[PDB]
Amino acid sequence: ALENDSIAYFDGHKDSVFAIAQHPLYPNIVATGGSEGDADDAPGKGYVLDISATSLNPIFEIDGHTDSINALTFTLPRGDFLVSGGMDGRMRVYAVSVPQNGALAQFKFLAESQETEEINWFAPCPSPDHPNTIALGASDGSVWVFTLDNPVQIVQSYFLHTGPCTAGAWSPDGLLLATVSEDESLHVYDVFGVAASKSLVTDNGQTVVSLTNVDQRFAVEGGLFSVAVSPTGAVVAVGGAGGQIKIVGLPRLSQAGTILASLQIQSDNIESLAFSPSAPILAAGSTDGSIAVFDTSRSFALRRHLRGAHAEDPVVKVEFVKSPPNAAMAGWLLTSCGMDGVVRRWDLRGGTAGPGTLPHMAPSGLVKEWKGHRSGQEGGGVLGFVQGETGERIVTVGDDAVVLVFEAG
Repeated sequence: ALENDSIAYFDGHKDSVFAIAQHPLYPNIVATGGSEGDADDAPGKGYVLDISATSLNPIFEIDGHTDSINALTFTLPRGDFLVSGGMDGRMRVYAVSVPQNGALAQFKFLAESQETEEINWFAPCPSPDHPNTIALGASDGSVWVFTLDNPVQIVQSYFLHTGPCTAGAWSPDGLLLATVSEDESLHVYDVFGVAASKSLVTDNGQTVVSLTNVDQRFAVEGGLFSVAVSPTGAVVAVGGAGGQIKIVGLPRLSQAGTILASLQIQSDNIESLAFSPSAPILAAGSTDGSIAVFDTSRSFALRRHLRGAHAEDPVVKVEFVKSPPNAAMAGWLLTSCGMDGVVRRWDLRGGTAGPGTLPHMAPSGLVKEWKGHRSGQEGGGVLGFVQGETGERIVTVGDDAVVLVFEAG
């Protein structure tokens, strides 16, 4: 008799659902992908759902993965493609057509490739200058940038990390790509060569910032697991073992590699980092169950330490609502999910603020929670979510092989 706040669900996955992606123009279109079983020959499987529809029927199926789907993304700016990335290293590219008569979206397979042996993440490039460009990071530490137009061309392939590449994030202008590794390194790639023409690259010609375990003010023993770039592109934050966060300077493209701040409020891996798009704050989710919030214009002074945000289960993902219905809350509303099987939303306006960081206004500031997934101890936990522009509909993917739809309103 678990509480269940879902307004819809999808139970077509046979095992853990690792990945979710939302169409950038049509938030009702969502793709989910994961594992079909734990037997070592179990294949991967993906679905596309239309959430405008209690038990959802998919409008498309992603087949061809011989191992778990680890990553999914629609391309920016308009979702012309859908890409899936597997534990098998397979990258499958689909053309996406969304008829203007309101009929079902169509998906056509274009090509499969296998540049790496295992894909850890995708990130679409936000540059308006380079549409339909995507980056991925792999288990061999390599980072690949592709452009889709054989629709696939290679923009770059990087081999600087020596251990698994755990996360990547683009700068807002989409000219820089920051990636981190278990081997404790951070590299920020000059993907389209702009920084090099301005004489802003390191001696390896490829990055604007390269920091490794030999850099003593930087090295995070145990590795890095998360990365985020500030809305101005001025700094990158990296999160790692033992609750450590490092703030590093980026060059202005329109100084670099300096450690501007080191943070260690939390006690275990920083798995998720997010800069607020419009408030001077940085949120960090930890494996220890807490979320911490820092004031970016006050040397990252601590604003609030939300202990037990997800009890003592890992905080898996934090993400700011881009355009909440209450415009006064823009930049201050945070959504999080955890291995406790719960999704939560937080009002971050409170805490210890200071000059320039006041709003024009179990832990505090909880606005709402959504239950339905099993908890981690019962084979559940929320592995990811999307929430569109307004945060009014939340779609989750769970370790318990379920996809749930929640509503905020």
